[PDB]
Amino acid sequence: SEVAHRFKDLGEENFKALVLIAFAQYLQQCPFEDHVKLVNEVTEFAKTCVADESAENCDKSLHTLFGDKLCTDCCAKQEPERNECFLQHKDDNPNLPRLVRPEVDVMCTAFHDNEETFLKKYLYEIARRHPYFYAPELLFFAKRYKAAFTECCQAADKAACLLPKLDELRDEGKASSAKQRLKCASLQKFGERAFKAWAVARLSQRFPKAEFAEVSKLVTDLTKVHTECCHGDLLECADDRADLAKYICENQDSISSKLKECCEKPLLEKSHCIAEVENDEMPADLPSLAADFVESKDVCKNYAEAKDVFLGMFLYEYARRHPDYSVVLLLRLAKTYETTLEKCCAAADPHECYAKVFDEFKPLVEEPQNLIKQNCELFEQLGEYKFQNALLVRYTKKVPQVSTPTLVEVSRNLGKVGSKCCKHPEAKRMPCAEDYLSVVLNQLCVLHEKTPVSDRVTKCCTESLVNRRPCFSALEVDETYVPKEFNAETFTFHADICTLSEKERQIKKQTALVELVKHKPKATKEQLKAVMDDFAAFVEKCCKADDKETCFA
Ligand SMILES: N[C@@H](Cc1cc(I)c(Oc2cc(I)c(O)c(I)c2)c(I)c1)C(=O)O
Ligand SMILES: N[C@@H](Cc1cc(I)c(Oc2cc(I)c(O)c(I)c2)c(I)c1)C(=O)O
Ligand SMILES: N[C@@H](Cc1cc(I)c(Oc2cc(I)c(O)c(I)c2)c(I)c1)C(=O)O
Ligand SMILES: N[C@@H](Cc1cc(I)c(Oc2cc(I)c(O)c(I)c2)c(I)c1)C(=O)O
Repeated sequence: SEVAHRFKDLGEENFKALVLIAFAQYLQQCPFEDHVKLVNEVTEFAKTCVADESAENCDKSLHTLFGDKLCTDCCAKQEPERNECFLQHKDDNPNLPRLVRPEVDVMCTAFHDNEETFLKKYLYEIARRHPYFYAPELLFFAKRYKAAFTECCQAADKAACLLPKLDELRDEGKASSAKQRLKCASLQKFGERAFKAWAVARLSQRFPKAEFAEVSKLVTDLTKVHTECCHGDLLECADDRADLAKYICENQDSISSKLKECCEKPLLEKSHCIAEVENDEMPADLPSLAADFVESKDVCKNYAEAKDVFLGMFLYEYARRHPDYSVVLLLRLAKTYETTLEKCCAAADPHECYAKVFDEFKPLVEEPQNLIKQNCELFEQLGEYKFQNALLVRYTKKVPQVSTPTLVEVSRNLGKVGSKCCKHPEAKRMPCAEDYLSVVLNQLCVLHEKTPVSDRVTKCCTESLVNRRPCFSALEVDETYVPKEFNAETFTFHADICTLSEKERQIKKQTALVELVKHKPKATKEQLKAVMDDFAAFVEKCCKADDKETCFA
């Protein structure tokens, strides 16, 4: 039996949580109650299989079981086509209601009146809005979410204790989702081979002292864990994630010094911990890379006898000595290395042909460096809000066909690079910036994939996982774009508009700015400020009031 094996390892609590998440991700539109029913049914059925390893239907596969239940065009089919159906029907932007939170004491009352149905509610909502959310990590946020309500609903003030914590979680939860969406995207659209180079390059940075073989073993287990979680096999994903966490801590000494504090904590915590660990200290005198990848006379021989192992060696060796290069950059270097060998090892005298492969890197290393230097200087010179606005105008012209809400969302997140990275030293800026930029653009890419409207976004998105950022950066203002005429329905007055927060106000104003740019693409930074300021003054006066709606009329 498979259901039992899992129930035993994950324990009932997690098992119920994971199954609930699994369904909420497969059916983002079904009510909360209905899902619980399906869970409990599945949960009981497994307990029998825990007692009777030979009971009825315990020989099934998690997919068939979960499949059948969810079925009480996709269902009219069978395993595995039937599963690939639900996976293929996951929505990255469901038409689901805005997730607002009632009055503090309101939530607090229900957190007590029923603590379980409260958490399942959380997991339910989060899973359904982020159909790819890393299940194991969700269990982490769930416990931290719980901790909040148990400590904050029992204090002098609550909306000063709780809320602040509910803010940080939503944010951290939004980054975790985006971060995991890129991993799923990498596996699916580009294959695991692509994901393996990625994890190899990154773990080698985190763990410079680990010998290549250890990094391989970790990349392997890691690829398995993420494949499962991205494929909807949550129960096994969690189980495998825990085994991996256990392996890491045991061999901790041959991996990284930073794992010490991580390893001493409860399962959920140390897994999250291991995932966020700082790079270990890099070893001192490491032989020059050239010696074995350029000067050696067996380069071409090793490339043929074992390309996969050799290129891996290359990535591993280059990454471990470059914690200052973004993962995507190291992959571009890896790729150039491969291209230069593929051609060189056929020509007359290979050694001469690829003797200058490092020279071809310089160009690829500086392009990222400069861009990061410029927008950090710009950042300081404008502040986050002003900074996002400049990106907003820049990107709106590159891809004017993209819908307003998306452009605002994406631009804002691209704008956060500035505050999130620039406060770091050059040495740590590029990996922070470029790897973060890659996550945001994946958002653009996945949202855009639903209802495509720009072949320029499509090309940059599907052409190469590694060049996306440079691809978007290179884009010139789209001239084939025809000015979007004035609607006005966009600015229909609404009472809320006058009692908004700073966050809210900036968002409307950025929405207004995109519409402005989509309307007059040939505008100047100067005349855009003019139209904005006047319109900002207009809304400010009309909010002064009297018969407001008459004012905005
Ligand atoms: N900035 C990147 C770099 C990074 C990627 C991976 I791949 C990784 O290996 C794990 C191991 C476990 I265990 C997890 O639960 C997860 I998620 C990732 C680690 I460490 C760091 C990121 O954090 O995505
Ligand atoms: N006034 C500067 C010009 C400049 C404007 C922007 I807006 C900017 O920000 C981005 C961020 C990303 I991410 C991109 O892909 C691109 I293209 C531009 C940067 I850096 C520089 C000068 O003349 O030096
Ligand atoms: N139609 C929306 C409400 C809405 C009204 C206005 I008037 C508006 O336009 C601006 C322009 C600037 I410039 C501002 O600083 C601000 I605040 C609002 C926007 I965007 C939205 C609804 O019904 O939901
Ligand atoms: N008389 C014009 C109509 C017109 C109305 C507005 I109100 C306006 O100003 C803004 C300000 C912002 I801020 C926007 O995002 C947008 I779209 C338009 C402009 I320019 C033109 C005609 O019919 O030709």
